[PDB]
Order: sequence, then structure tokens, then C-alpha cells
Amino acid sequence: KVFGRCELAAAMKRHGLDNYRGYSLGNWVCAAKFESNFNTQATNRNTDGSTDYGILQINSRWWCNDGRTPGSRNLCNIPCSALLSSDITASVNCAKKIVSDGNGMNAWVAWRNRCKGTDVQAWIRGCRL
Ligand SMILES: [Cl-]
Ligand SMILES: [Cl-]
Ligand SMILES: [Cl-]
Ligand SMILES: [Cl-]
Ligand SMILES: [Cl-]
Ligand SMILES: [Cl-]
Ligand SMILES: [Cl-]
Ligand code: NA
Repeated sequence: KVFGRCELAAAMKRHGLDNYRGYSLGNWVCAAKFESNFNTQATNRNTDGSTDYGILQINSRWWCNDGRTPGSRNLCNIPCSALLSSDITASVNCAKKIVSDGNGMNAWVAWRNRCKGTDVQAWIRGCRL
């Protein structure tokens, strides 16, 4: 599913992401835009042989099992295909584990390079939340 900006903001708000560990809703929308272009089916293969899955490009080296990333962890306890669902619940629940892990949203390279220190409130401007 390719989400609209406000549609996704509303879904993330309902799943408890607004101010989760201090990150306003605009941070999560900005990250999703630059990670996946708001497409739940996005996959990208890394040089190391790991793959990034879904709206928040969660990586198979640590967070999910795809059956092809040798000596990987599955810290979210989900198949990586669960992250491509039109229901963002599995992605959100896994993202909450990631952002609690010590590096905050710096775990998302596109958030660090394209969202951090920008006016992220602009991503939810105009939305009925
Ligand atoms: Cl947009
Ligand atoms: Cl915000
Ligand atoms: Cl594997
Ligand atoms: Cl594991
Ligand atoms: Cl699994
Ligand atoms: Cl959803
Ligand atoms: Cl933090
Ligand atoms: Na894995």
C-alpha cells in the first residue's frame, strides 16, 4: 500500500508513535517519506547481503528473519515479509524496539541525514489528527 502523508500520520498516532521516546509525530512521517516513499512494499538490498523491508526499511541483519541473512538476529521475532503488510502494526511495534535501543532515531540513516534538525512539524501540517 502507498500511504498518503496525513493517512500515515493518523495511523502512526493511533499506534502510539506521537512523542514515543520524545520523537514528535513529524519525525516518524519524515523518516517514512525518505526511507520508503510511504510504500509498505519497499525492499532494498545492502552490500553486506542484508535487506531492508517496508515503510521504515527495517534491516534483516538485526530485526527480522528473511531466511537469507546468515548469522542474523531476529530481535522483533517476525518474518521480514510481515513488515510489507498494508497493516503497519508489525513495523510500528518493531520500530519502538529499535528507537529504544540507545541510538534513538539515528538508527535510520535517512532520518539523520534528511530529517534531524529540520522543521519536522511541516510533515503533519494540514492533517486532521
Ligand atoms: Cl509528502
Ligand atoms: Cl511534529
Ligand atoms: Cl537468515
Ligand atoms: Cl534473534
Ligand atoms: Cl520469524
Ligand atoms: Cl495500518
Ligand atoms: Cl533519543
Ligand atoms: Na535476521
